[PDB]
Amino acid sequence: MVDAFLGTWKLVDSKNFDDYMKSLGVGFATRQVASMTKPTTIIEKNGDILTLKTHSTFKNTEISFKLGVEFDETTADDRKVKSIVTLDGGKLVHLQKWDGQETTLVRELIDGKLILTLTHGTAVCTRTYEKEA
Ligand SMILES: CCCCCC/C=C\CCCCCCCC(=O)O
Repeated sequence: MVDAFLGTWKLVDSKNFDDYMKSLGVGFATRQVASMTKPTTIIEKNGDILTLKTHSTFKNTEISFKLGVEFDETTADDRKVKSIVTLDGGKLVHLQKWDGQETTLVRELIDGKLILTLTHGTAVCTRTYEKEA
């Protein structure tokens, strides 16, 4: 199920993150710092509650959720959203809704790497994470 996603992951590639942030209305100064930040993402489970931590030198976030149960979230860029995370096709799909807008954060495993695809508007960003021991 979710088990192969669990652990500590480090950013090792990023494509079109500025486009994604700009689509969300993130200001230039934040985008600038974010473009040079390499987060660590930690995914943990306790029974069927998942906790997803994102740690960096700039912004930190943490969310806890049950798969398939909506939760309130305040994102790194300070959007207050209604969220749900589900497994779909073996991918961990995180959908955020606010003001009639939506964005998806889709995680999948390819060759042992965690590929995060972020879509908002027409912007599609692909971030690659590798596992840490
Ligand atoms: C997490 C470090 C940079 C974040 C700075 C805030 C700017 C934009 C937030 C966009 C939504 C969250 C993106 C997460 C990207 C990721 O987990 O690699």
